[PDB]
Amino acid sequence: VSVDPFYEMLAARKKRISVKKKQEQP
Repeated sequence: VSVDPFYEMLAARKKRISVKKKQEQP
């Protein structure tokens, strides 16, 4: 549960989530 906010706040942490987030759906 402590890792959720970590990778959430950290940009360098977001591995597959970072690129996925940039993928804005229609």
